[PDB]
Amino acid sequence: LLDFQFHQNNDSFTLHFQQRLILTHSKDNPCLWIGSGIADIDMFRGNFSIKDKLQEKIALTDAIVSQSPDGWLIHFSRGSDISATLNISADDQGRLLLELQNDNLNHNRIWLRLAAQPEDHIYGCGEQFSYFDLRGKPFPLWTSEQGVGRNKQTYVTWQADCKENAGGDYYWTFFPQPTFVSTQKYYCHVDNSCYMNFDFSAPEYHELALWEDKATLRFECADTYISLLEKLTALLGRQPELPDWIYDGVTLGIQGGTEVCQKKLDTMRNAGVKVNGIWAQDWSGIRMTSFGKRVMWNWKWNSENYPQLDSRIKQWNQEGVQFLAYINPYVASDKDLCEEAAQHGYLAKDASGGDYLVEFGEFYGGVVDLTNPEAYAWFKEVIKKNMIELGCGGWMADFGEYLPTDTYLHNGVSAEIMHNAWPALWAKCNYEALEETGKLGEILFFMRAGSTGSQKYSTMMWAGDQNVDWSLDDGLASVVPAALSLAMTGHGLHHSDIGGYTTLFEMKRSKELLLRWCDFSAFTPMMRTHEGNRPGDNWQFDGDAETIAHFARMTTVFTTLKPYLKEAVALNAKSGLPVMRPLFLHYEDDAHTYTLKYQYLLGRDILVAPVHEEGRSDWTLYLPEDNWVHAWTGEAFRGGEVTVNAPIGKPPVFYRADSEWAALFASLKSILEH
Ligand SMILES: [Ca+2]
Repeated sequence: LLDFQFHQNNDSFTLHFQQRLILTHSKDNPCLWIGSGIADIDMFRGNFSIKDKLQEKIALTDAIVSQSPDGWLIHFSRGSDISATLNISADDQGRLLLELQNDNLNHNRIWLRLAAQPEDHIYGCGEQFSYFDLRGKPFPLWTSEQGVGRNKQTYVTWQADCKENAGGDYYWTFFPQPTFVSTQKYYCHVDNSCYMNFDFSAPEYHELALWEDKATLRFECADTYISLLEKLTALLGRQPELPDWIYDGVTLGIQGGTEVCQKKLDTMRNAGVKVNGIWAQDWSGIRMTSFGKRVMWNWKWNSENYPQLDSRIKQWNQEGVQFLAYINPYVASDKDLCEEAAQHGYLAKDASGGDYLVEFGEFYGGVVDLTNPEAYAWFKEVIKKNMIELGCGGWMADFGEYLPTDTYLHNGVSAEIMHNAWPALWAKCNYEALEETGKLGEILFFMRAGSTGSQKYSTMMWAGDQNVDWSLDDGLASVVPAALSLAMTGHGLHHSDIGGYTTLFEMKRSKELLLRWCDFSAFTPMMRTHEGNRPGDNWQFDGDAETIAHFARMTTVFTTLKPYLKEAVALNAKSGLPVMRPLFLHYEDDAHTYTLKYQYLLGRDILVAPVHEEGRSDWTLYLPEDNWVHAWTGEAFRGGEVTVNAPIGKPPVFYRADSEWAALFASLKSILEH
């Protein structure tokens, strides 16, 4: 059913869709307000402060129906100079389609309420780092820097705020998305890319605010969450299968040239670490600033830093070791590529008509205009010729979240609209470089920024910048909700920097933190380290023999899991069943599973609850009702809350005794105890 009942007498109605109550509207309780405002934006180098100067907000209490071909058309109004229309219909696959159009452009605000029940939980909205269940809070959806500390009640957040509004808050992300899942077992997806605010705080309704004069929303229902994700991914996209070599060990994050890479590779391999790769973000050079060292933003191998890299890649490849690089969608203004781009009008413009230059702290970057058809093809050629043809097995494809809101773009669309759409456009560029060279399934790139479409075009998500700390909102813990939220928004391939990244204000990565994070990432689809922004302040993967031996232990764990991970990843590609899974995908009747944030299922059969606090010798977690086996002792466990010993190297991990993979999981204890 698509069940729509109007009562013309008092301009009131309801809409059910497959029995779900979606809209209710009366004169005393409207579902639609329109109005106008002026965006008050201060960029803070991507740490956006974005507040409305609200001018009007008007409830449209009058409503008249008429019937169009595909379904119903409601003409909402309030007096004669204030109106909008809502078309209700079903699209080609049977999804409820809502099309809102305000009277005129000057009415650039919309507020739509959807009926809800008090008990409903809400998941998704892209990649969320403080909350997984969203119910109870509002969520602005504006891609930005993710924040350093992210909580106004922690010290580092206060310091970062003092410096460049860089502290952030609970909702800050580089991959927000106007898409969510309800426990009435539907999803809602909004097409628009304007600023939005999705407010899940009221018991009886969700309120969706859009900063635009029009809106399109789509909904679809299903009988299970698994089936709901199959259907969401059919709309948004499915990721490819990962290259077979991802499963063969850890990718070492290393800076300092060819020699330094070779040495550390040998140190780790000789101590029995399983190593599948080298990731070297300084492949293109180093820039010295007052603010510290940086990567040189010109996407061409620097043989003065990385002598004989061309030939050394071949040798590494012949020994089962890929080489991975770094690119982002800006080009340094003092260097070749930005020069070539200005000469062909490949850059975004400013108001004065010049080429837009972004200040990054003692250098500028030009903004490659991905809306310019021929700039897009040119930058794609840069990736082909300077990375793929060089023999790179992959790279970090960084940024996407800081298109400045006063750029002027070739397609003529406001930067206030293109800003949120930038990341998936950047993803597609990368994706098509691979497509056009036959390299899908063979080369792997990974991204932090995302948007609608990243579900198709980004081959892997990375959780971006965590602090080198144990905080909930920006530490090790914050990665879990990030993976689970994305899972619920149709992206099922997710990893993090082993040890975290952000080293500021006296934060330093300890040995303990590196090792705990190693334990976590051994139970995700990819292991990759990062030196951090200040390398010498942090404990590194080769810091001492015990550390090296720990990596040997845990990369053995990870490589043993290979064929199980590979099946999960095939299932992700085939039907949107994500690799890190909220517990309620398989335990739908267990109420306590809907509010978990910091544990997940890896595939169907492994439960993981990573230790996310300093100084722990045990850990408390939840097991749903099943026959569970603790991975390191073989101890049998039933459902319920449990506390287990959890020294480093023996993370809280449990497997299903009835699993067809059970013999592989029992081999972890067996292998490590001989
Ligand atoms: Ca952060």
